[PDB]
Amino acid sequence: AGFTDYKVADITLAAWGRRELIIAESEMPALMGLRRKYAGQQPLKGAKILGCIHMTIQTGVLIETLVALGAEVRWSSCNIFSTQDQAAAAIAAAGIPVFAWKGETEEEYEWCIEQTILKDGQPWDANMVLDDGGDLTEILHKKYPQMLERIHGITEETTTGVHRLLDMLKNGTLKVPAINVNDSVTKSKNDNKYGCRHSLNDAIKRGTDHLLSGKQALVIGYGDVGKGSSQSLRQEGMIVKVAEVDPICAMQACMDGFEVVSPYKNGINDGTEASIDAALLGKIDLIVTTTGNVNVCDANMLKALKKRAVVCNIGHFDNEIDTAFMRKNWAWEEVKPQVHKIHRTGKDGFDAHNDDYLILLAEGRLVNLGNATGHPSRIMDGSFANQVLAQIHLFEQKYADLPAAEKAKRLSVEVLPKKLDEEVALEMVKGFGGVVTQLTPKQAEYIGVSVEGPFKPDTYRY
Amino acid sequence: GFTDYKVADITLAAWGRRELIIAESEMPALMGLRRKYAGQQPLKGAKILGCIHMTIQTGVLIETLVALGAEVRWSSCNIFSTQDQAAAAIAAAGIPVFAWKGETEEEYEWCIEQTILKDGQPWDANMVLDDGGDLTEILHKKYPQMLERIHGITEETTTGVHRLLDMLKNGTLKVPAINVNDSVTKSKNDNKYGCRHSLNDAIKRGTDHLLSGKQALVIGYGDVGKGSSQSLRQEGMIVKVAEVDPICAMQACMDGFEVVSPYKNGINDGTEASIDAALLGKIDLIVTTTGNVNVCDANMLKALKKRAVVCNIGHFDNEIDTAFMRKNWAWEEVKPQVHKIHRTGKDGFDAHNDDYLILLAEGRLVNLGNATGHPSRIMDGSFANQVLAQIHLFEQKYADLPAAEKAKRLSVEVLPKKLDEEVALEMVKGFGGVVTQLTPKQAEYIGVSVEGPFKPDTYRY
Amino acid sequence: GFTDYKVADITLAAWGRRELIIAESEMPALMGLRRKYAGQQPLKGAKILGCIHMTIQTGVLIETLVALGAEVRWSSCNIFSTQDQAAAAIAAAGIPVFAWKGETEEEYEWCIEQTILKDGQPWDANMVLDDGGDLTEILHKKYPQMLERIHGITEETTTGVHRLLDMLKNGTLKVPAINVNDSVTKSKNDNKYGCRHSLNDAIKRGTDHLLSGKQALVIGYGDVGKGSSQSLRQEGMIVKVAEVDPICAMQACMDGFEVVSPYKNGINDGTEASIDAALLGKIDLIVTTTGNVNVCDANMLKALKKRAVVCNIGHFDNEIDTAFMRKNWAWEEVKPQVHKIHRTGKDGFDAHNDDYLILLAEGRLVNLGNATGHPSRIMDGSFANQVLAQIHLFEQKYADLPAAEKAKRLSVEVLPKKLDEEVALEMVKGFGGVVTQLTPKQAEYIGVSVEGPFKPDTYRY
Amino acid sequence: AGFTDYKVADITLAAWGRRELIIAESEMPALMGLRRKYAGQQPLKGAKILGCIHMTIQTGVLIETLVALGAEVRWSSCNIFSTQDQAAAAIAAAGIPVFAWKGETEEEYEWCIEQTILKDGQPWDANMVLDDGGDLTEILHKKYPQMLERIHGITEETTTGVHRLLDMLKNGTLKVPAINVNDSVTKSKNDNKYGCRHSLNDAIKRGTDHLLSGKQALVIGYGDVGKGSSQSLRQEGMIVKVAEVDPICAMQACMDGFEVVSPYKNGINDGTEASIDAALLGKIDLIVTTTGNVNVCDANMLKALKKRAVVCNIGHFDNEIDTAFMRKNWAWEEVKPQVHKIHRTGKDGFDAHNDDYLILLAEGRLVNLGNATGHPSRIMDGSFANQVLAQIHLFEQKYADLPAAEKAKRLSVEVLPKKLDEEVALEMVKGFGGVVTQLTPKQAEYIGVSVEGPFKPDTYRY
Ligand SMILES: NC(=O)c1ccc[n+]([C@@H]2O[C@H](COP(=O)([O-])OP(=O)(O)OC[C@H]3O[C@@H](n4cnc5c(N)ncnc54)[C@H](O)[C@@H]3O)[C@@H](O)[C@H]2O)c1
Ligand SMILES: NC(=O)c1ccc[n+]([C@@H]2O[C@H](COP(=O)([O-])OP(=O)(O)OC[C@H]3O[C@@H](n4cnc5c(N)ncnc54)[C@H](O)[C@@H]3O)[C@@H](O)[C@H]2O)c1
Ligand SMILES: NC(=O)c1ccc[n+]([C@@H]2O[C@H](COP(=O)([O-])OP(=O)(O)OC[C@H]3O[C@@H](n4cnc5c(N)ncnc54)[C@H](O)[C@@H]3O)[C@@H](O)[C@H]2O)c1
Ligand SMILES: NC(=O)c1ccc[n+]([C@@H]2O[C@H](COP(=O)([O-])OP(=O)(O)OC[C@H]3O[C@@H](n4cnc5c(N)ncnc54)[C@H](O)[C@@H]3O)[C@@H](O)[C@H]2O)c1
Ligand SMILES: Nc1ncnc2[nH]cnc12
Ligand SMILES: Nc1ncnc2[nH]cnc12
Ligand SMILES: [K+]
Ligand SMILES: [K+]
Ligand SMILES: [K+]
Ligand SMILES: [K+]
Repeated sequence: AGFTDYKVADITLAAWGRRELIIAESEMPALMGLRRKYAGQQPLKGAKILGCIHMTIQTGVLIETLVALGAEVRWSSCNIFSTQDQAAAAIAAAGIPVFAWKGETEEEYEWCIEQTILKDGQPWDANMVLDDGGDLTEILHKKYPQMLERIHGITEETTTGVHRLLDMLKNGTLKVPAINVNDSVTKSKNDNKYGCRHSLNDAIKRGTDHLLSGKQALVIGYGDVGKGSSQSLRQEGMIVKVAEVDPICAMQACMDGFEVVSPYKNGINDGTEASIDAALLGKIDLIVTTTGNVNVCDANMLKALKKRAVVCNIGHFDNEIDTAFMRKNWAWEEVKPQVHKIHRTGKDGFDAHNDDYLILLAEGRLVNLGNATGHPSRIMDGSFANQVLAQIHLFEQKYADLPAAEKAKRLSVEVLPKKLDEEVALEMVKGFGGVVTQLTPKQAEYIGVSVEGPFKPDTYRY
Repeated sequence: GFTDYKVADITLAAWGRRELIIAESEMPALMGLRRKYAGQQPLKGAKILGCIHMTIQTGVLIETLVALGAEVRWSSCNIFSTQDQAAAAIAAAGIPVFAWKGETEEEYEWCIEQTILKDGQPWDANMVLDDGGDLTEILHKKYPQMLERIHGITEETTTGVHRLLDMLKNGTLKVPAINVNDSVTKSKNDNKYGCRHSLNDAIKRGTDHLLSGKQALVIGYGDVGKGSSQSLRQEGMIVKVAEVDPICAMQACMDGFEVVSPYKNGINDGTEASIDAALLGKIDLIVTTTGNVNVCDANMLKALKKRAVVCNIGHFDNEIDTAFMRKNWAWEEVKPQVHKIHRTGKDGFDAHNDDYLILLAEGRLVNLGNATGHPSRIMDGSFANQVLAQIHLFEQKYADLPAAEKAKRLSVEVLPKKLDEEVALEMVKGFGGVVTQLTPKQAEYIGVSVEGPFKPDTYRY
Repeated sequence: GFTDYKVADITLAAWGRRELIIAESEMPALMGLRRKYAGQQPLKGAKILGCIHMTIQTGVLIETLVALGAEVRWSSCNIFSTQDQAAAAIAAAGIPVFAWKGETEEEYEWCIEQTILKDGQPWDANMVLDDGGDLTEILHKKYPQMLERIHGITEETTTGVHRLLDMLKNGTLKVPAINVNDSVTKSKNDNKYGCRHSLNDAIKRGTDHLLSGKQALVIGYGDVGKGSSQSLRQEGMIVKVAEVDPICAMQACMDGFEVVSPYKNGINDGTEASIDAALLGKIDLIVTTTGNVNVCDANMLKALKKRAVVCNIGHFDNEIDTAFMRKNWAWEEVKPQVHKIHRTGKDGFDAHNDDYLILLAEGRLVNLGNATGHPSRIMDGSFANQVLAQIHLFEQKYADLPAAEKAKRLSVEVLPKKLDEEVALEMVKGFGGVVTQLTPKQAEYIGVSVEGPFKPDTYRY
Repeated sequence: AGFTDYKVADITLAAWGRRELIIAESEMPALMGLRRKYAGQQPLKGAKILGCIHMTIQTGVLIETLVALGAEVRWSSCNIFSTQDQAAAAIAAAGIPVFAWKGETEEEYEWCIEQTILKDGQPWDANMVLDDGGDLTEILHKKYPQMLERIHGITEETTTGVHRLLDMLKNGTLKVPAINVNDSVTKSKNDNKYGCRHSLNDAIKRGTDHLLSGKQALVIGYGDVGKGSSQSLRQEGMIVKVAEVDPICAMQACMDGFEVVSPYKNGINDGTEASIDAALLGKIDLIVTTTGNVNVCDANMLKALKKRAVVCNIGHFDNEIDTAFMRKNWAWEEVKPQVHKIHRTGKDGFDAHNDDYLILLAEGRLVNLGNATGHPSRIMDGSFANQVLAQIHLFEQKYADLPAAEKAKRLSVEVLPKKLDEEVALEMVKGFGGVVTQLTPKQAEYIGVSVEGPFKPDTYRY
């Protein structure tokens, strides 16, 4: 009845979104089990959550779980291209404030986040934060510090965001405790790796429809994202080469059957065109950045790439690729939304039949979400079940209600306990129809664990 | 006139030396340490008791320790894992070694004793290198006085670490230890990729069975289980995985394996009624990888498909209830370390009976028992860590410290990540890989030194 | 003032052209034919009726035929396979095209007729290019007099070749045909690797389902079934395979798949009792690849696991008993070409019902229906064969022969291996591959010319 | 006792060979199915078969199937390194003439074949031939042409052998008809491909125990043997490159995810050191030849290969590699049997710690049989069921007893009917527990086949 506290592309997409949410719920048994387990107790009654994460169908199931458990929320996306407009519409049609659409400008992106922070032109009385990448966290600390006085905690989704939290902690500028949701095993080693395996080749196919088999790829980075991305491309038949600065991750790449190369001669990046391995890059049909670092696909690399190579980024921020250089020097031809040919023949105009161009996906933004739908529901199930458990834990601790001196001992960045990590994993396994074996009492004693777990020491790397 | 050894055949020494020279070219991290530390002689004065599979790879480790100044006395940590040409060549170099392929249990104990004792009295050892904890246990239980002079233990494998931690928790650990297993250049190299190379290797040498198109069940999905599953799936087996750890089970699913339990609903009640007989009746090959007890039990063995292969790649053979098979069924040796177990009864067998199982290596570590274990280029990473761990604890001189200082240092620790990275770097250069160097701005951006360490200690890789 | 077409939206032409320019750079064999033959205009005077999926790739084929001198009039061979931006770009270039995504059956027939008729009278066509045989059937059945002026037919796909051979068997085929399907650079490229690329693509676009760790059933293991199985296995699915051909089933076993039948003892007696209910109750995804009829039947659909995905990648939708589902179950459209089928009955459904199946493209070709079919660099091979096939038959002028000569010339043949190899070499070069040249001595050693053909006609690759 | 008509390395190995034969019988259901189906009718009663094929355990089961169906045989191996001494001992212990052992010289190889041809110093009354590679066939035509007057046919196992038969037929020199067993689908696309997949990495591990993951391989050829060999290495994690002269096979290698390269610049082999791609070969850790051609790993390639590379051949004959050049110029150091280090520092003497060497396996002979045990029983089941069917067919045809005008009509090289190819496959599939579905009558009519098969036209390539 007259609900207007939202901003989306097209509200008439709600029915479509609701049909896909109903499907996603059946693909998300950990999250839906939390919804059924905690609905009666209402553990988030009184929670007012500021949320900033890609407004996908999967985020929708997260949002409605939080609400089902008693929370009120205000939501935005954490990327200008990652929203699914039918998902945003369905959330708005349910009476939940949401400000998100695919294809936002940077100005519109900032406006959307501020519409969650401000209700009727004044600070909302928020008391919790859910974030993916740290942009909302940064705005609260820099622009709305007084609002953090009443906030009990932050649950942070992704590697880059965790890094920004830890910098604030070391510098003494973090105002509230956080849970690092990224480093649950059912998050980092599920979402970060297997998610990109599913969705990297997905986005490249939808953007270009290029055959990948038999072609040459260079993947920059071999962390969790680089591992899944490399697998995404190798399993399609690409000849994949991997770059790394971390020798242990490079050792893994070698043992996984990849050739380890550097874009720079002897791996020495002195900033000149001369240090580029021109012969290597002139053979590369596809380069993918996965690092969370800055300028790992730089201007000289872009100048040396094989004609018509595809360039994309699947790390959190677009500065992994020197796109600024390309805007300033080369002419952009839009093929379709989030697909651009970049003509290296000059800046003023281009020949429509020019052969010397590069194809950039999503303007260098997260490519799995920009050109496809990101990770699949059954994978995000694990990530968003951790999110819900982390919101419950920090809300229940009530950090904001301690005295100055009690906050001081509680101000940290923590992960969830392994027992809960395992309980999330068990529901995911059951979702596949898997059957976990149960230790006998003598077997539990033999290896020194409790029959119900946890089954590994906190040092275990899986 | 050197005679302080016992091996199968000293005339194999020339063959062993030829393979050691090749293996040196496959082990650049370990050999890089040998060249790096030869001048300093950091192990001069060290007297190391060593108990680890007497392979060609262990041979390269041994000579590196000696080149760095150590004296050693050596035995194998398994009755079937020795390569007799490796043993012969080490003995022919004047290094005390007591090991041969095919030891009895009695002979296995004698071999360890012969390193502990020299000329009838306890050797003046001051260091221990162990794989599985058998030597560590014999020292604590039968020779406690010798631990008064020992500076530490460097332990190779998951099971051995578990035994250390249990001793520490119980106040019975007498000296400090380094957990060599949990270096990333060990656990996530040796344990996983080593078994990937050597599991299917050992099954082929033992049976020459085709694997593509057949059904396997891998019990466990830790590091060894992950690598063993891959060893079989890459050959084209249809692989199912069992686990008690739901996180490891999650990894198996996402890796494309069906996760199942030998027991209905995963509940083992000790009766035949709880066995999933339909599942096991379809399994051509079962591999145990757990470090646990009786994970392929008698009821499972009674239910396996006729002619299935049974093997264990965990450290100890009690993963399989072989004792039950010895008591109730008739064993027919096909050839060394390959037996048909005839389920028709105890007293003799029909040579053309079709109701048998094939057991490899009598349930002992099958990659080392029926083949040669992990390849040189993989063991390179494990044994470089071993050398760095021996240097660190020998230089700490725990045995000489006053009691209060001992109490500060009586623990089980891992090597620093910086050293893990330097090992990995030489491994990568061995493949011809080129690591990229961060620029100052890039190192500042992610908050690391250009030289590393590149990850926090929490990182799981 | 060009109006001789009908497409969804002419304003999509500019986008269509941008994707065509990219496709040209992905199709070197095809574009190579443009350059080699353009000066000689071998298709001058050719008037080609074309019926094949109106994709971007088909657009490059069309413009190659035109660049070599032909006139054409085109329709799609499937109601869902058209890319509307490709048909718009062809129309805007002045070429008669009648095709859009989401045709009805009536509209499908109307579109084909618009190519046969120009200004209400039969077009003066003298060549036919077909994919599935629908246009060929209509000509033989409804416009026989037109075949008196046609020099031949070039047929793209296995199902259409079968229908040509039935006519040749019966003596009702009026003009000769080239079987384009059985070129190696078609069958073992398009049929296999094409579905490998585009099956998991279409399933992801339609459902966004995770595939890793779930159970799939692929009916059939010919070229399409081989590629489809790989499309799913490489994603981490556990794939089971059904076959009626023991040789193809043997290959599935060796490729690492479990071969199963939907029916007990493999006997399909048409009763529920025949269905392996435990098997069907485990299956998350079933894909039909056979070119046969009712290989995913009513009893199988009734037994499928709740929320299973059902799709067909064979040419015709009768592989799946969708008529049963239309008559008995209620259909809920998720989005275009994605329907939930509620097994609770016909009279409505509960929006939160859990007992449903997901059908893609209403049982039509799923790679073209829910995605964009094969990628350009694969269709390069297929369509370079098409072009050469068209020249081959057109230059032979069957229609100008007397009846006695036609009888000797009537046939269904494949292109000579030499042309097959020439196409293949251009495909290899597009990957940057370098083929090695035989020395004279080596050529003589194996009994071939340095220029090929390199294999006898019996070779299977 | 009394029986002395054989020559093997060590007769005391018979009991061990018998045990492995009993195991292999359970791995070979197609072959043991033929044994049980035809034992009663004794279709080979009166046949006297000269056999020349690798004296492995799998060949033992073939030999005893022929005898069980009524034949007498005299047997030798078709390679100096491929015999399993325990299989040879078991056959001799069963009273079957066999002349074979591992590690024959070239002279002993010729002697062994001659011992099958001659019994008691005069030609045996042979009337059938089973061959693998055509050596025995060539000796009969050249040195014992009168014996062919009594012989009803030849069943030839392998690609090279079939090639030699077709050239004799084209020249009018083939004296008896033959069955090309190689080109059954249950042979060529099972044995030649999947057999090398199983046995190539097997042999390299037994010989060197080298890690293969992360290393660079060059496979020369991509026919059936090259396809299986490339997969054998790739599945281990090797970075595999493929060379071919046939562009269709090259196209398959690209689509299968391999980079297609040539050892020669632009693929032009002009016999000069300048034509070698030294940068490419200086990066190769392992080269495998699979072609059935001559000198495809030549002297100039050998000179350019990375130090300590492994060199082996899995084609039928050793002249795929220029071992003669290596014998003439470099010093060979035997590591152990069938494993030699080839020191490129000179011909006379070597430094025991020299680093500039190559590792050659099996002296360039068939490496899977030389350094391991060849194909596994369950694969050879297909090959050898075809051999039994082919022997029965040609023996029952009785070519040597036909009138001249009938002889002329039947003097050819043929394959078995597709119906028998399918029947062999069915028993293989059942051996895995596979279940083949039966067409309904309607379905059979729809695709134009009989419910019983054959299911494909003879043009079908699978
Ligand atoms: N798109 C997605 O769906 C998604 C999902 C999860 C994470 N991410 C983002 O992707 C990025 C990577 O996350 P992660 O979990 O993989 O982090 P990670 O720390 O596990 O891996 C990143 C790797 O990049 C390497 N690297 C850094 N600088 C390099 C350089 N100059 N050249 C080569 N390699 C270099 C590091 O050594 C490290 O191994 C982060 O921004 C993260 O937030 C994206
Ligand atoms: N053969 C070799 O070369 C080799 C090499 C390294 C380690 N190992 C040995 O292999 C064993 C495994 O070592 P790891 O590093 O993989 O240890 P790990 O802890 O990583 O893996 C063992 C796994 O077994 C699982 N498990 C335990 N009981 C089970 C049961 N009843 N059913 C199913 N799964 C069960 C545990 O959950 C765990 O994930 C140890 O004995 C180790 O010493 C052998
Ligand atoms: N969608 C595409 O992109 C595409 C591409 C090429 C061909 N096709 C079509 O796909 C179909 C298959 O083509 P193909 O080249 O693989 O033909 P094919 O003859 O090589 O394979 C079909 C297989 O199905 C098997 N089969 C038949 N009936 C069966 C049954 N009842 N149960 C199980 N298996 C059964 C046959 O044994 C045969 O091996 C044809 O309709 C063809 O036109 C589609
Ligand atoms: N070792 C085994 O167990 C085994 C098994 C079967 C066959 N073989 C033998 O292996 C050989 C290959 O048999 P196949 O069935 O694969 O034959 P094939 O005809 O199918 O393949 C041989 C390939 O080598 C290629 N080739 C020829 N000369 C070349 C050159 N100079 N450079 C690169 N490629 C070149 C050809 O184009 C061809 O594709 C034959 O000698 C055969 O008898 C061995
Ligand atoms: N589908 C998705 N929804 C939300 N966050 C994501 N991150 C990656 N994929 C995602
Ligand atoms: N094991 C084997 N026995 C006989 N011939 C073979 N050819 C290849 N492998 C073989
Ligand atoms: K998604
Ligand atoms: K080894
Ligand atoms: K396409
Ligand atoms: K064998």
